[PDB]
Amino acid sequence: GTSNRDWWPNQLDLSILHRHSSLSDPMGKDFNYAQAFEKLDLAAVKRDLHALMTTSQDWWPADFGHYGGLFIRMAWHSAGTYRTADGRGGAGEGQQRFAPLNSWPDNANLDKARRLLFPIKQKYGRAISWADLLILTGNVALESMGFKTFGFAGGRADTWEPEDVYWGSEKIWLELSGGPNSRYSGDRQLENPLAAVQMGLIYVNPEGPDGNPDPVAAARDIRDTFARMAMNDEETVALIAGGHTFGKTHGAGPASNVGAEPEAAGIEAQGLGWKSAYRTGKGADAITSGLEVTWTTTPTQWSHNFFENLFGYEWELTKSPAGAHQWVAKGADAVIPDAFDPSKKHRPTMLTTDLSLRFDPAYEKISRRFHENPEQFADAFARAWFKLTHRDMGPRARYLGPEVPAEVLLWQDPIPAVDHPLIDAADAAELKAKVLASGLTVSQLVSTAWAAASTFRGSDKRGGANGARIRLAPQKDWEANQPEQLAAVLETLEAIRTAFNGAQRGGKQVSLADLIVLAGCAGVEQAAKNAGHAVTVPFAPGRADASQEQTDVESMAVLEPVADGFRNYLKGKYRVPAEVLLVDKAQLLTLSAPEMTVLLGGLRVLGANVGQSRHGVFTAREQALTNDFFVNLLDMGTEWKPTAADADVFEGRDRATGELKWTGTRVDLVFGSHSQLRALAEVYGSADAQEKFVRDFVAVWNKVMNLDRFDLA
Amino acid sequence: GTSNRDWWPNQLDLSILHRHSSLSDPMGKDFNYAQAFEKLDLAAVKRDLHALMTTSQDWWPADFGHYGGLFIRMAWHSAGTYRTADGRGGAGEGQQRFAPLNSWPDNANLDKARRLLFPIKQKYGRAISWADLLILTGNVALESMGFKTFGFAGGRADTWEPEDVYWGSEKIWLELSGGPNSRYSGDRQLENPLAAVQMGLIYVNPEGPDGNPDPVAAARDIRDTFARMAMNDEETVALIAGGHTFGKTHGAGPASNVGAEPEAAGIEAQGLGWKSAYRTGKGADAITSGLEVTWTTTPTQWSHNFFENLFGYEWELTKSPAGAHQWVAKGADAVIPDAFDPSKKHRPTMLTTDLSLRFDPAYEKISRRFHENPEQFADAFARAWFKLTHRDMGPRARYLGPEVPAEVLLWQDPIPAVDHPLIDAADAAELKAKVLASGLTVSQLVSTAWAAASTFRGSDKRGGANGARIRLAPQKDWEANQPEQLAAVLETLEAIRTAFNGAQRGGKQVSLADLIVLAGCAGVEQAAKNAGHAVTVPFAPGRADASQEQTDVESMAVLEPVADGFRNYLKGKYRVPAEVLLVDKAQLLTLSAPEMTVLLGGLRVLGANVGQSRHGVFTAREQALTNDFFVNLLDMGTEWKPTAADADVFEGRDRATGELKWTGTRVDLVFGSHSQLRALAEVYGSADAQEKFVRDFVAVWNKVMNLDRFDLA
Ligand code: HEM
Ligand code: HEM
Ligand code: NA
Ligand code: NA
Repeated sequence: GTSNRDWWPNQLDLSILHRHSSLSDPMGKDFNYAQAFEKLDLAAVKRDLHALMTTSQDWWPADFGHYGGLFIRMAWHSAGTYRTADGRGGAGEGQQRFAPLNSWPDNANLDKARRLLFPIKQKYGRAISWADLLILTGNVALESMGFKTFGFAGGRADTWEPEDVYWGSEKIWLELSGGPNSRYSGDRQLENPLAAVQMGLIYVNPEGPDGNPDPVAAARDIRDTFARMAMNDEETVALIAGGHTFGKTHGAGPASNVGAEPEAAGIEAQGLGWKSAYRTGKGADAITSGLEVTWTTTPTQWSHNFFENLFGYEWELTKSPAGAHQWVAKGADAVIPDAFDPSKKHRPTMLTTDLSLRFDPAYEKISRRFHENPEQFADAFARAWFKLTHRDMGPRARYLGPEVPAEVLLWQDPIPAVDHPLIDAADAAELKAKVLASGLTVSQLVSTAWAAASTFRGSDKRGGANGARIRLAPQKDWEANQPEQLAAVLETLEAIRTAFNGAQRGGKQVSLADLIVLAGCAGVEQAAKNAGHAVTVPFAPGRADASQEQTDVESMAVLEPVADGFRNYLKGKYRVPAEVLLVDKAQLLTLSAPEMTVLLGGLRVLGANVGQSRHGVFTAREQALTNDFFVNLLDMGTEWKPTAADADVFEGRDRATGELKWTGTRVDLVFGSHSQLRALAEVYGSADAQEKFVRDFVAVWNKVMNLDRFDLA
Repeated sequence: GTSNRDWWPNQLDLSILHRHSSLSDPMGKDFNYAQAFEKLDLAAVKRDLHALMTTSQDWWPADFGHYGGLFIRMAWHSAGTYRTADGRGGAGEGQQRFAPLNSWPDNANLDKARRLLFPIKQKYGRAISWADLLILTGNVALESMGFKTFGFAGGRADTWEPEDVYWGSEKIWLELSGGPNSRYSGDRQLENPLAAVQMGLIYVNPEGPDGNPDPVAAARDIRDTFARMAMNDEETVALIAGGHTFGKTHGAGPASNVGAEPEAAGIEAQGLGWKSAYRTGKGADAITSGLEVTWTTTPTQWSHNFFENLFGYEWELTKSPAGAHQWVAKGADAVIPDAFDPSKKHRPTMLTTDLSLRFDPAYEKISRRFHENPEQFADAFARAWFKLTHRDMGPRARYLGPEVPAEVLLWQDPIPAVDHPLIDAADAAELKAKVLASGLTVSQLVSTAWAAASTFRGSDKRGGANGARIRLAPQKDWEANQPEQLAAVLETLEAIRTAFNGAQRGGKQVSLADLIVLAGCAGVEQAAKNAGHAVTVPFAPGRADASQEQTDVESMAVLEPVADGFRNYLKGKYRVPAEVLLVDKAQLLTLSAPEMTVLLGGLRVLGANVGQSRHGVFTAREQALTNDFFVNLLDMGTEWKPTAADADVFEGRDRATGELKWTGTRVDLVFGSHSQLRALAEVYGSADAQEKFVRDFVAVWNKVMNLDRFDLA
């Protein structure tokens, strides 16, 4: 059947904003996963997992009699999709069980790993999410094999449909770079927001870049892709060597024996895929990646044998039985055990990317340190494994259960505890009036609270107004935040704060994070008052202020808005049209299309634009909260054309006289062009809509102000 | 960006079931359009529409100074997409304002028509939907030009995204027949459920079939497409001649002058399209279809001139200025007015399809009668226009406002009014006990109520259990309904009913329609008891019994389920896979994916399959309401394979011994294969889910039993 996407493949896609409806969710609307998990007997789940590790099923026999390696790979691929550029991917939604990730070639045979866990999932039911279970199973694998983990937090609620993620534009799985849809340009520059080298890989190609078995060149791709997943050199070497202490790869025969991936398989396969025609199709005959490497002499026990082998042999380029490039130890004895036959042993083997840890000069230094000091290795791996598996979970207030590590880590963007009474409703009213009497304008108040709260992204639950990080580096100097104006507003608010807190007894005080949001609330109330409407904007205290020393400046860079349609801002010239970037930002904000539309229309007439641009400011009563944006955009008396100077700026002229009335960008005019957005604009631009517009605007403002408030969850 | 659809283009699409969520809807979840409409000053709206008719706008000047013909076309296109095969399309959701219909070639320049209406839409706001407005505007056009309409009902709630409809498989707009995705096969057989001859047409090609200007062959296409929109010969001739009493076509220059359709136009076009480079682009220079025909000597006044011209001249084949085939009256004088120049007149002209009304022998007779008896023409057209514009609105209980016609019409599937006391809860308990004491089984009770209720479709709100039409022709003889079993159940229920009604005082009685539903309820209650659960099923009385003479047998044929996955039924071999048909049916039933899943699982264990088929009956306790379907489907101890006899039937055998345990169809096994469906099955097949399964099943059972209960709305 031909679809709208077929006919108009470049039109903007609003359905990304309408996922995750209560319709698609089988749980009740009252289901609260955290409440279910907090009653789970986590110790009993772990005992069942521990038993499973050595309880081989004949339809996918356990290598060495132990599933630990397979489950550690499963948990590392679950977390491994994560990109710091947008926070999308990672383990936090259990997305490995849905398309497309369930069928990526790098996830081959993890369908078998997830199937092994269904009996446990079935026993415990809604009290443990798939998303938590995947991670927990990798921790229990590690523990079962003698490795002491750093801890574990539950709280990843399950999802029920695939996430909308840009994974690249290639139309061929595993396409080598340089094709018509190349994700590389320039001197091997990977396009943002991607974090893998080929479509359907986790990070890099285990043979080498585009299959070229050079460990030095492979190291460049390892470093780049791992940096794009928020991991530095130490963390990288710890993770790779740590993982490859366990288990083996599977390449016993030619890959042409392996059938359809799960989404393409027949119905009788009941959710599994890569059925193999080679010998038994499993166990000793398994084919997953096509490589056939076993790294250590004890694949089912933690050791420091990865580095002993890496450094204690010289390495020779060879081929697996599937034809893939891999390496074998020169002159070595057969000291590695076979996975099924106790009478067979094998020579040490390595992947090209393993040898990167010895041949790249910066990795070599760390690998050597870890080789000489395996206690340092164990500690770095444990910390990195925790970070890997929790990086998308958001603030530590979301972490559940009895194994949460107490140590506060800088990557968590930590918020200090609140240890004093909070302001009440009367205090909030007094502080709003003080803010308004200071002479700060609606535009200043709204702009500053917008800037603070709108760093949030639901993809990894980073950002938001909690922390008052807007006053710190690097946020205070981001161009979108209008540094000189921001500094003047923050100075006035800090004076208000000092005076209020100095007057209290009993230790009550207000944080600057709370006052920034409260001040934005006073601005919106004042704009409504300027329009003739008395409203109260809701406000919930309890935010705290983080220090510079608790803020990783380099990690914060990815939260910089380089495109923020809500402030009609674009930092420079992109390939993707600005309206597509607006929709992307609304998705990260967790907004629907109606929420996006109301919010943008109001912000324009409040004076939220960066630099006080007139683009889209379709009103003659700026700083009054009215539906004027919609009424004027919809006025057929105005004709619009692109300017000669700039095809992305439009002039609106009176159709009859030619007089200039307005200017706008693509982000403004999309609301009058897109057939779904225009239909929303019509509702708010109708003669009966002023009350509705104000109410809906206040509701979406308060939603944005509270996005990171998992302390009130 | 590559999407799951790109990778796996034949996968099933569940997002059709989660459309129309409260997320995409700008109105609050409590908004009730019926209540808004009932307060609308409909008389004021009509006055504004009357004024608009002759208020010409310079950007799309009114032909003959009067927009009436353009608006009649606009309303007839809004209604004209309707297909009786599935009830999809029609005017009832205002879908002409969204993709793809806003940009269909046959809808060219109706974007102008809808834009002219925005000021009225703006003024009245939420109190009149677009969908009602398009139809009311067509009514007012007719009345303004001297034609008295049969009536009008409001109540068509607006929708906020495109409907998921199969419009065909062609990838080229307007593709002629016989291509790689031909909608025709055999002797000009149109594929169900399509009701138009080419992609992006309303019904037929105005030049003739595939552009061949043969009026006799065109008549065959007219008759077939109109029948597939629920219109017979009389209604068809009345509609065509009636419409073509007004206005004109537009084909002033070559079609190569017309630019992009609205969904392809640039952002500056602000929602309009088909911008023309021919002369002024508009008015006298307009190009819409490419034809240039004006039918009558008074295009802005109702007249009997259509048939005078059709019969009073002989016709010669000619070309419009765009090169399209049309007809001109041989030897006629220049009697037709020009739309813009008072000094110009034109000869009478006709479309091929107009000439069909004279040259097809069965139409000719009707046309002549209308020519000779113009009052019969006026009456037929009035009634057909009402039917055209209301055929998708459902039961008369949904009709709102002060212009609703009192006359009850056969195509409304009318239900008699209830004029007696209804049964109360004590009566309901006594009747359930009687049903259970009669010896009717769970399987019999559930199957019969399912058969009665599940004819409903939300596309045109036809069908459902109200009316007890399951006892009448043709429902009582449908193969899916198991005619011999149905007859035995109905005979026992009618004897129960006769005995209850014969014992009452006052006028209290129970309809058979209510008793069928009630008896189904007692079945479900008994099945829960068989499983150890104490469950009360909600029941609402008030259904009435329709007569045979109130049940048009030919119109009822389209509700026949030829595929019903809920009863594992397929009437024959189709090209579309059965699991796609299941999803299609769930959409017509208004079900979400979780509802479809829970419903199907329960029906299988209750014995609702046609012919007592064992396929999907994954339980050892049939007629007990348990989650066994899910627990057994998910058991990895069973391996599944297609049979040699039949690739659509699957055997599930013990993995270790090979012993046969179950058989299933595609509909059954999709729940274990599709990655989304399997995620829902896992919830219900978990150890903690039995009570949830029961309660969710009772909820969705009750939902289906009430689909058509617009008397309680
Ligand atoms: C440069 C990064 C990496 C590359 C290129 C890579 C490559 C691979 C490949 C090709 C396999 C074989 C799949 C199969 O044929 O069964 C695999 C196995 C595995 N990897 Fe990695 N890997 C990477 C990093 C990691 C990380 C970070 C960890 C975990 C901390 C991990 C843990 C494992 C384990 C445990 C296995 C064994 C699976 C089994 O026993 O079934 N690897 N690796
Ligand atoms: C065989 C069925 C029909 C065919 C092929 C058809 C074809 C068309 C065509 C090609 C146009 C010209 C579009 C343009 O260039 O502006 C048109 C105009 C129109 N049709 Fe039809 N028609 C059909 C039935 C109907 C019916 C059922 C109605 C209404 C009851 C209707 C009412 C009109 C009106 C009022 C116009 C004039 C528009 C104007 O004045 O702007 N027609 N028809
Ligand atoms: Na994420
Ligand atoms: Na419909």
